Amino acid sequence: HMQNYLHLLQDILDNGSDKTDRTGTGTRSLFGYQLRYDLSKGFPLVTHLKSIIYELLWFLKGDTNIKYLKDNGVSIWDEWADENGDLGPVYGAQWRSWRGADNKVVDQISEVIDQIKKNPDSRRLIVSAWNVAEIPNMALAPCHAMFQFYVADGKLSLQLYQRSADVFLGVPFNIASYALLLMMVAQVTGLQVGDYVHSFGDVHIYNNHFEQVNRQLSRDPKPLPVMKLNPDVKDIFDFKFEDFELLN
Amino acid sequence: HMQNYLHLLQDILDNGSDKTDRTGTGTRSLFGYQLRYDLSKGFPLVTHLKSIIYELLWFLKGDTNIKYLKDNGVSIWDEWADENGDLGPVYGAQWRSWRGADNKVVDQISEVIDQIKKNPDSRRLIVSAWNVAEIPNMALAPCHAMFQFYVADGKLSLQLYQRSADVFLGVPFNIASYALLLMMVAQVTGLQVGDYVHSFGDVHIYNNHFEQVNRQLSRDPKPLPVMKLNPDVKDIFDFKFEDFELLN
Repeated sequence: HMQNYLHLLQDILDNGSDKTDRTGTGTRSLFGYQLRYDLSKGFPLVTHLKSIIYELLWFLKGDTNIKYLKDNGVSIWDEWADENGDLGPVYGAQWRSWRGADNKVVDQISEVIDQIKKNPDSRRLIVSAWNVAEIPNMALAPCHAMFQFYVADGKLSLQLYQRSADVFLGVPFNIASYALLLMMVAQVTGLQVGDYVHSFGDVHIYNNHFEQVNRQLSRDPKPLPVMKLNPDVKDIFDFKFEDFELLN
Repeated sequence: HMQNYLHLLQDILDNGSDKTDRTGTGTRSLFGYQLRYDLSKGFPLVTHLKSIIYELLWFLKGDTNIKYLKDNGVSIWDEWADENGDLGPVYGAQWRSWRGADNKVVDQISEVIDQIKKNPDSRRLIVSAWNVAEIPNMALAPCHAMFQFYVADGKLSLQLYQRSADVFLGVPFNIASYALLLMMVAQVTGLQVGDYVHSFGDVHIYNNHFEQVNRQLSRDPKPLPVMKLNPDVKDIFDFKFEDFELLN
């Protein structure tokens, strides 16, 4: 199942380096790690899905104001928005509207999907959120810095580079988010689903969570659920919340 | 030594997927891989160094015209330059002068070194070459898309994300280049050297090189050499070619 994720938890506990924030909050961390999941063998999520789905739909709309999330009962970005609900040019703005010099704007999602379809052997099927000149305008710097697709033998793969990860609290959500994006893009490009690859820079566990982590490490692993998408969706921008069902 | 690199070669040979370019040139490829080297155990380069060093010095100057390389006997970028020797805003221009909207320019090398020194626990010590809006002006899209530093227990680590790699012909050069950058930055920030981590998207071997790869796989491994830098260099922009000596 997700034994590789459990191995990452144990590695940080056994071998990670201890650090302390200015606020006195301790973490233990490693640097450089890689996980992968064959998505034909199940969806890599243990047990919430509503926040994952709406955040992805929000990204794909190009929206960086939290109103869409709040109107769908999703509060995960509330703490970072200004009084108008704005976050600055975070993920959605870079995915759909990367802003450069000379009024250049790039819809990276539309470009990369067109290239998967027309040039599947491309070795540069990349979307980046790390827009250096715009990061000071963002509520926070992108944790999910860039990702890359790959096509082989009719199967679409995706690799994420994540600069920093709370392995206990954040990584389960992070894995599910980009694995689901892979399933969505595979469907609308007519490909079967391949591997989801998750590469990490800093990986950390908070010292206050060591007890909870040790308990999850000793839990019996369950089978992975199955994620079923509405097969009628043929456009990456045409997904809706009810098009997703997680089973078993 | 570098058995992990040999394992990568064998994995592609055994399990990679075969593809054909428009020109009929075949490759075998995998997607998603990660290598790492503890740089205190030796420099990860088998046997050239002159091109590696001058290319890095060129990058750090912010130069994207090949004249500096040609004047130092280095021809590795000749095939991509225009008639004036220009490559457009490739690595050196993004490292030292990332161009965004509203006349925003960012010296990413100076920023990241200042942050290693002043904020070593930072989880966003990142340099990116993937300047989406400027890639059409480049002679080719960056193979080395971004990299990230990390500090723990007085040791500096670096991770590279490489979107595409010729594992037989290019990767030995690629590893040496960014491992050497780590040693240079560690020295001028007063830190000991930690791990070099190399993450890959597409990894490929050309079918025409299978015989050569199999022969290198059966070769007896030698000890790693030692890279010695002039300890008097305290500024990342103050290195010269004679400041490097590879020993043993």
